[PDB]
Amino acid sequence: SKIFSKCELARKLKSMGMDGFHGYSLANWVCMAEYESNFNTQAFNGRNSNGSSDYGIFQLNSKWWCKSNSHSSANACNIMCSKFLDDNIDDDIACAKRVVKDPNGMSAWVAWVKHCKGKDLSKYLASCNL
Ligand SMILES: [Ca+2]
Repeated sequence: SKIFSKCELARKLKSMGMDGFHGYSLANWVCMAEYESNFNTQAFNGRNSNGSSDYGIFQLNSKWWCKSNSHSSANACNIMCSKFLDDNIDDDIACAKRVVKDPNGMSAWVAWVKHCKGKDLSKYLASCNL
């Protein structure tokens, strides 16, 4: 039952070199996690806009990013989706890095687009000790 708090997730992704990863700040990555999953490592959504399922803290779809069975999968991260439901987000970060490499950047995550892209996040982590 791993559920993160903003500042905890931040210190975490800040130690995985995410701050500025692909030109994206640390606040953006977190902001993304807050609205995609509410910082829940076990968050699940089985009726995505597509039709598959979104897994974990970053809600990685199973049609493009991880492998399952319900349907085929490019499984571009070469890892089973269930891994994204366990409490060590070490392997979810590695796959979220692959995602931002695609043409649409962090817009791959609709929630980040809805409540993060157009917002002023200069103080989003101000209360955090990093
Ligand atoms: Ca994991």
